[PDB]
Amino acid sequence: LSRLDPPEAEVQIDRLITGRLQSLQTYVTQQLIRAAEIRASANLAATKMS
Amino acid sequence: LSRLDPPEAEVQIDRLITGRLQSLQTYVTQQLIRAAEIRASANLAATKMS
Repeated sequence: LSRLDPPEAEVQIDRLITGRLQSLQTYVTQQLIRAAEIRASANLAATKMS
Repeated sequence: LSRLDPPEAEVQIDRLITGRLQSLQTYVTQQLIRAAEIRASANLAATKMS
């Protein structure tokens, strides 16, 4: 942004936005995968407690 | 690579790399989905054995 004019900057900005969107998507997806296998253990724990 | 010069080749190479990355992502994601439903059956099997 400092050493390039906006018509030149936006071409790279599109690329950086694409990459960072993709990496957030991957993180959140795997986070939903993990949540389920922890939930099943919490349910077994509550069963053993009861 | 054989019949095109590198400045021309790289434009297609970017496209092929994008497609193949996407297809590996899809395969590994569904593979983690399957693993969980097999794990639950393995746990029920161990319960029945015990």
